[PDB]
Amino acid sequence: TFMRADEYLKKRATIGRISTGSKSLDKLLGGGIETQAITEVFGEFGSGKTQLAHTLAVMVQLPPEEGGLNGSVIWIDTENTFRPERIREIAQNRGLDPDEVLKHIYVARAFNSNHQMLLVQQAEDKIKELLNTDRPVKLLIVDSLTSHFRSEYIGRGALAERQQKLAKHLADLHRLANLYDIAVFVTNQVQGHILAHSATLRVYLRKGKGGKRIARLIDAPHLPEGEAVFSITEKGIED
Amino acid sequence: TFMRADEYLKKRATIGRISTGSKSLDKLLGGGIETQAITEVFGEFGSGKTQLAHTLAVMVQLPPEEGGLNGSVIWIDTENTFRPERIREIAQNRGLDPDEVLKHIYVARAFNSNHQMLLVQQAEDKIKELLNTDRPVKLLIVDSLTSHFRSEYIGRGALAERQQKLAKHLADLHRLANLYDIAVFVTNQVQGHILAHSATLRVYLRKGKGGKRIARLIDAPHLPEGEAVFSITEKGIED
Amino acid sequence: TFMRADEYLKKRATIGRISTGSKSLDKLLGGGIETQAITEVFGEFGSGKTQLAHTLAVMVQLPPEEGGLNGSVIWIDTENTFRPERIREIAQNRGLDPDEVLKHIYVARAFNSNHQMLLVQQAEDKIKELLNTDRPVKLLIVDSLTSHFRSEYIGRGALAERQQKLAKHLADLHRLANLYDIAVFVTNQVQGHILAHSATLRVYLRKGKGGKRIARLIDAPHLPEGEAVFSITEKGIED
Amino acid sequence: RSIEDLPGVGPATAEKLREAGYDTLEAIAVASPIELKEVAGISEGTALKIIQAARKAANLGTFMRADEYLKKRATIGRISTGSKSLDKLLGGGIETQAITEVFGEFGSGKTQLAHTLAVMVQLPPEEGGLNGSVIWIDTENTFRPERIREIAQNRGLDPDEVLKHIYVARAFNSNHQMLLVQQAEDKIKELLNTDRPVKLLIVDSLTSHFRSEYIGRGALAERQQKLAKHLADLHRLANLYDIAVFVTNQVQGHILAHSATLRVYLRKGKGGKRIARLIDAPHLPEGEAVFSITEKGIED
Amino acid sequence: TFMRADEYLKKRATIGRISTGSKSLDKLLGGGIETQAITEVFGEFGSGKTQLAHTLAVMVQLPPEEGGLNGSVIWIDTENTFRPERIREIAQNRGLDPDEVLKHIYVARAFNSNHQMLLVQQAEDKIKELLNTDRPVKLLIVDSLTSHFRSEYIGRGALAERQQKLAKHLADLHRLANLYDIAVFVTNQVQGHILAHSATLRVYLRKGKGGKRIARLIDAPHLPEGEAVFSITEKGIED
Amino acid sequence: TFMRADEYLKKRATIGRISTGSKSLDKLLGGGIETQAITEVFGEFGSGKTQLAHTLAVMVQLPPEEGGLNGSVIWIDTENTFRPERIREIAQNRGLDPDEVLKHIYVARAFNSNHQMLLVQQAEDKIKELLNTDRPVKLLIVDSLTSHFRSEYIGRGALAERQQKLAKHLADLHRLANLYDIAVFVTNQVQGHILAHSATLRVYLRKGKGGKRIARLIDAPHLPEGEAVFSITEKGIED
Repeated sequence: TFMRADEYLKKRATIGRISTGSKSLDKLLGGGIETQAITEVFGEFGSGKTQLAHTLAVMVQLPPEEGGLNGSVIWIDTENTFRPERIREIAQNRGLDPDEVLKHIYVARAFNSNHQMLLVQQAEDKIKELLNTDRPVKLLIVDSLTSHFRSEYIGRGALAERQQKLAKHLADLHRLANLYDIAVFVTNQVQGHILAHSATLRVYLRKGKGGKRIARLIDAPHLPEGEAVFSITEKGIED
Repeated sequence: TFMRADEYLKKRATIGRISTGSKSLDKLLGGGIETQAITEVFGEFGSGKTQLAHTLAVMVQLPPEEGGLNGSVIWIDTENTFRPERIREIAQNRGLDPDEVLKHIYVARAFNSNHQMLLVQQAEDKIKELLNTDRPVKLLIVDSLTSHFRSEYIGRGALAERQQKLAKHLADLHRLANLYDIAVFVTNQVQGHILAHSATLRVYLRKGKGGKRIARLIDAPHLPEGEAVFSITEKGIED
Repeated sequence: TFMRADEYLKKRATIGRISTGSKSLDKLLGGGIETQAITEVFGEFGSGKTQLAHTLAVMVQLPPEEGGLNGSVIWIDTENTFRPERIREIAQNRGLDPDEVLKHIYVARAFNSNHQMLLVQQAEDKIKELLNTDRPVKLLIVDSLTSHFRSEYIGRGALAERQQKLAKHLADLHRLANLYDIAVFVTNQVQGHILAHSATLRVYLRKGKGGKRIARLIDAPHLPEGEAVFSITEKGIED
Repeated sequence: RSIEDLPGVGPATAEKLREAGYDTLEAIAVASPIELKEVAGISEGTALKIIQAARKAANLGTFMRADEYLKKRATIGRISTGSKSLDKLLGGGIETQAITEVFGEFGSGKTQLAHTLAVMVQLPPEEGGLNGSVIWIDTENTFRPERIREIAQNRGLDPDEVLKHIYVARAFNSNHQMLLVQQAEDKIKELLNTDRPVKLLIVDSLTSHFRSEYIGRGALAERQQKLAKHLADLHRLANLYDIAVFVTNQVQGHILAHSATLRVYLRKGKGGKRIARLIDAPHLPEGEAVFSITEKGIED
Repeated sequence: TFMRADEYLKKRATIGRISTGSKSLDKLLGGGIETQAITEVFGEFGSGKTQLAHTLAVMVQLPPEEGGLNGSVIWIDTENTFRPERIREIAQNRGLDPDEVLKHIYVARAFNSNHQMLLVQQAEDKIKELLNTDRPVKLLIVDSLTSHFRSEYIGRGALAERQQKLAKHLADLHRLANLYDIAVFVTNQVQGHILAHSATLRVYLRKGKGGKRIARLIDAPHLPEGEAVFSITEKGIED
Repeated sequence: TFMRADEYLKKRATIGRISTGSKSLDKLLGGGIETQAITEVFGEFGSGKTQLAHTLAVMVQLPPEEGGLNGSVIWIDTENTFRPERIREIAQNRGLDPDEVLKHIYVARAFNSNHQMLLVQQAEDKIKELLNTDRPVKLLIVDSLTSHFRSEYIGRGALAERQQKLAKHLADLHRLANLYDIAVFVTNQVQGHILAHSATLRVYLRKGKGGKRIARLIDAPHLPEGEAVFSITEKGIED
C-alpha cells in the first residue's frame, strides 16, 4: 500500500553507497552508486562499463569505511562477460580474500530477453534468503541490460512491445531496489538505441586520453556536473 | 537459478578446447573453439566454413594432447552439405581409422526452421546417452544455422518474429552447451540480413590469395586482434 | 532422430540417378537428377520443363544401365499439363511398351495450394506399395510447384504465410525424398518471383536458337560449370 | 601586390569586384575569366591577366617553411575570458590567428562572453589581454556599449577609455555581414601599427542571417559556399594580422563554422551559472568549466 | 601522350619509397608509400593518420638506406593539425637535427575547398623551384583531403558537383605525383562516404588493443592481405 | 555519309580476330574478340578481366596463324592496373621477345572521366602512325571503361549526362573500331550498375572452382551458347 512521509524519510535515510574504486568517479557520483536506485552506465563497446561492474562487485563486499556495504552480489550476465577470475584479481588486490569474495557473488547467464526478465524475477528468492544474514544482497548487476532487447525486437510494430516489456523489466528492478535497499547497476552498449529511462541516474562513459576512461553525468537534478577520468588496472577501476 | 561465483569458477575451469587443425586459427582462437560456448563462423559462400565444420568433427574425436577431447558429434544439416565421405578423406588421412570416426558422428537433415529447432529439443536425448560413456558428445554443429530463417521470414513484418524464434533457438543451444560442456559450432552465410546476435564468439572468414581462407575475430575480450591464414586440403584445414 | 555418420554414408551410397534422356544435359547433371534430392527446374513458359518432366517419367522406368532405375512415378499436376498421350508417345518411340509405362505412373490433379500440399501428404501411401514391388516409386513430380502459391498469396502480409506454407511443403517433399530414396522433380515458371529455396539443385533453362532449349546450373557445389543444349522431339528430350 | 594593385584593375573595376565579394587576392586568384568579365565588365583576356596576377600575388597562396611556421605559432597571443576555470579549459584563453566558435542555446551567455573578451583584450598581457582594439560585427543588435561601460568600471578600468577601442557595425543581412568583413580589413590596417592594434574581431551572431535567408535543400548548397568563404575571409584576417576571431552560433536547419579553429559548447547550468565544454581532444584538455555572469562579465 | 610500354616499364622502375617508420606497416605496404602515386589513409578520428603524416614528413628527409629519399615536403593543412613542434620532436628522438628537418617542409593552411584546390596548383611553383636541388620535393601531404569537401557540399544536386571538383583535385595531384616522382599522401576521416576513388592505394587504419593502431589494405591487388600493428610514440610511428 | 552495301561487305570481310590465349574461350568467341567491334568484359573485382586484357595485348602482336594480327596496342588505363612487367612475363614466357612486345604497346593513364574521354580522342593520332607501318594498331583497351563514370556521376540528375557522356565516349570508340579495323576491348567492374550498351559483344566472367575463371556470353546473335573455363598463369590466359 502506501507509506507515511516520515517513515519514508526513514527508508531513504538508510540509502547506502558503493564506491566505484576511484576517488574521481565517486566525487561525481557524490560518493558512489546508491542503493534503492537503478544506475545505468552506457557507452561504446570497450568503454569499460563491464570493468566498473566487476569492481563494484568487490567494493560492495568491504566495510562502509572502506566504501562498501558488507553485502552480497546478484549478477545477471547476458553477454557471457562475467569473469570470476577477474574478481579474484581485483579482490586480492584490495585487501580482500580472493576466494571468499566469490562466495558472495551469485551469477546467472541470461540467454535471451525472456530469460533475462525471468531471471530478475527469480533473483527475489535469492535476495530474500540472504536478507537476514550478515551479508545481504546490496548489489544487483545486469550486464548487458539492453543487449537482448535490441536484437529480438526489430522494426517498429515491435518497438512498441519492447518498451512495454523493457518497462516491466525496469519496473521489476526498481521494485527490488527499493523493497530491499539494493543498488541496481545496469549496462547499455551504445553506438535501435533503447535506454533505461527509469534510470535513477544515467552515467555516460567513453574511452579517453591514454588508455584511460572518462565519465560524465546526464542532466542536472541531484548531483554535480563535469567529467571524471580513471583507469582500468588490477583493483579494477582506479583514479 | 543462480550459481555462486566460486562454483562458476569451477564450471569455467572444465572448459575443453577443440583444435581447428590450424596453427594460427587455434592460436587466434586461444586454443581453438571452446565448450560451454556457441562459436559462430560466417562468411561468403565458399569461404570454407563447412570444411572447418568437417575438420572439427574429426579433431574433437582425438585425445586432448593432440587437440581433441575424445568426444562424439551431433550434426544438424540444413543445406544438405554434410559429407560423411569427406570425413574419411580427413580421418584416414591425418592418421585414424575412418570407419570409427564416422561411428561417433550423428546427423539429422533439417528441412526448415521448425524442423531445425525441434532437432535440438531432441539433440538432448542423444547427448544424455553418450553422457556416461567413453566418448560423450563434445561438438554440436548447426550448418547452416541461419539458412532457413532468412528464407521463411520475408513477409511484411516478419523480421520481428524471426528473432523471437532465432533467439529461442540460440537459447536452446546455449543451454545444451553449458548443461553438458558441449562446444556448439554454427555457420552463417553472409553476402536481407541476419546473424546469431547472441553467440559467445563470432569468427569471420573470407577467401584469399592462392585458395587460402583467412579468418579474424570481432571483439578483443578473451581473444586477440589479428588475422589467421590457412588452407583446405586432406585433413580438412591445414594452416 | 539422427543417424550414425557411417550408416548415413551407407544410406547416401544408394543414391540413384535418372537420365534426362539427352547425353549433354546429363553431363551437366553429372549423370542426371538424383534421388534423395529435390531438383528444381525453372524458366519462362515454354522453356520445356514440362517436357523434361515427361521424359523423366519414362527414363526412370528403364534399367540402370540405360539411365533409369526401374521405378514407378507419382505425378502431382497443378496446371493440368500432364499428357499420358505424350508419355505413350515417348514410351513406345523410345523402345518400350507404351502400354506398360502407363502402368507405373500415378497422377493427381491439384486444384489449389491446400490441395497440392494435401496430395504430397497422401503420396506417402502410394510410395508404400511400390516399395515392396519390383518397381518402387523413384520419381515424384510436382508441376507446377509454385503456380498456385503465387496466385493465392498476393501481397506482403500474406507473403509471410506463403513461405510458412511453401517451406512446409518443400519440407514434406524433402522428407519423402530421403525417407524413400526418391528423386523429387519440381517445376517453377519464372518471368511474385517465388522459388524453392531448400532445393537440392536448381537448374535454369531457356528457349534457344531454334527448337533447342538450353540449360545451366545455379551454384558450384557438386557438378560442373557450363551450359547444356538439347531439343524436344519424340523420346522427349535428346541432344 | 598587396590589395587591388593588380595590373588591369583600376578603382572602378575594384569597385565592381568588391561589391561582389572578390575582395582579396585569393578571391580573384580562384575566379574564372567569365565570372570577372561578368562582374567587372573587363574583357575575357584582361580578366585572365588579372587572375594570373592574383594567383602569383596571393598571400595565402604561398607555402611557409616549417621553421618559419613554428615561429609564427610562437607569437600567438591569448585573451582571457575572465574566468580561471574557462581559461584552464582553453589553456590560457582564446588565441589569436584562430577562429573560436562558441555555440549554445539562446541565453547560454555567449554574447556576454563576447562583451567580456572585448574588455579583457584591452588590458595588459599580465592582466589577461594584449593591449588591443576590437572590431565588432553585430547581426542581432545585441551589442550594448553599456554592458561594456559596466564590465569596465567594475575591473577598475576607465569605461570612457575602453569604449574608445571598440568599433562596431550592424549587419542587416548575410550580404551585409560578409561585406563588412572586407571593410574590417580597412580599419584593421588603419589601427595597425598603433599603440592598440586590433586583436579581437567579434561576429555575433555569425550564423543568424545565413540560417534565415537560406531555407531549402536548394538553398543549402550555396548557403555553405558563402559561409565557407566568409569563414575563409575571417581566417585570413586572423592570420594576416595576428587577430583573435570570436564567433557565436545559436543552436537548438542547423549550421556551424566547420573550419573553426576551436569550437566551444556552452549551456545554462546549476543556478545562474553557465558551463562550457570543448568539442574534441587534439590540442587542449577534456573536461567541463563552470562560470557565472556578473559585473566584470564572466567570472570564476 | 601514349608513352610506349618500354619507356613505361622504365619510369615504373624509377619509383622511390618512403618508410612509415614502422617495419610492420612497411611490410604490408611493401617498402612503404611510393612516389608517382596517391596513397590514401582513412579511419576514424584519432586513428593516427595525422601522426603517420608527420612521421613520413621526417623519414622522407633521411637517406634511402635509412628508409627515405633525401627530399623536401609540401604540406597542405586543412584542419589546422600540422604541428612543426610535433615534427621537430620526431627528428631529435630519432637522431636527426630537429632544426634542420624543419627547413625542408613547407606548409599552407587551406581554409575551404577552393583554397585547398588552389594551393595544390600553386604547390607546383614550389615543387619546380626545389626540383633542381640536393633535396627536391618527394612528399606532398593533404591532410585532410576530404574535410572541406564534405562540409561545403551537402545541399541539392551538390553531391555531383562534389565529385567533379573532388576529381579535378585528385587529378591535379596525380599529375604532380607522376610529373615529378612525388609521393602524394592524403588523409580522409571516416565515420557522404566521400573517398579518393582515384588513390593509387587506400590504407585503412583503426585504433586497436592497448593504445595502438592496426593497419590494413582495402583491396587485394599487389601487396599482401594481412593486417599491421604499430604505435604512436616519439619518432612518431614505430614498427 | 554512307557506304555501298557491297563495299561494306568488303570492309566487313576484313574483320580480324584476336585470340584470348585459351582454346576454350576462343571457341565461345568463335575465334575470339573481333575488330571493328567493342567487346566488353565485365565481372566482379578479381574475375580476371585485366589479365585477359594483358594476354590480348600480347596475342594481337603475333601472326594470324597463331591467333593474332601482327598489330600494335593502345592502352587507356584508368585504375593504374597496367603492368608492363606482366606483359614482359607473358611475352617471353609465350615464345616471343618480351623486349619486342614492350615496343608495340602504348599507354596513357586516365585520371578522371574527362581525361579518359579526351585520350580516346587523341588515340586517333597514334592509330595513324602504326597504320602505315608493318604493325598498325589492332587493339585498343580501355580498362576500366566505367570506373570513373560511376564515381563522378552520383545520383539521378547527373545520371542523365552520365549517359550523354558515356554514350558519346562509346560512340568515339565505335568510330575508331570501324574507321580503322581495330578491336576495342573494354572492362567493367560489376557488383551504380553502369554498362556499355552499344557494346558489340558483352562477355561476363566470374571466379571459378579453383584458380579458374569461367566465362559466358550475353545474347544469342552470333557465336554459340555455353560457358567457357580457363585459368590465369604465365602466358596470361590458358585452358
